[PDB]
Amino acid sequence: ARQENPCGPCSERRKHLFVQDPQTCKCSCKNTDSRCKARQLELNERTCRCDKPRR
Repeated sequence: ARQENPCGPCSERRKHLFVQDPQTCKCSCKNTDSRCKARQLELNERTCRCDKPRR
């Protein structure tokens, strides 16, 4: 009535961290690389979390 556009699940368990659009039904992590880099970290697109590459 207002839209009607079913979207397929993105993640599995830790899906709350993602954001889904009603037009493309795609997902994008909430946290950004900038935030992770703020403490020498790198946002991973698998779980949307910060990780330490080396330094």
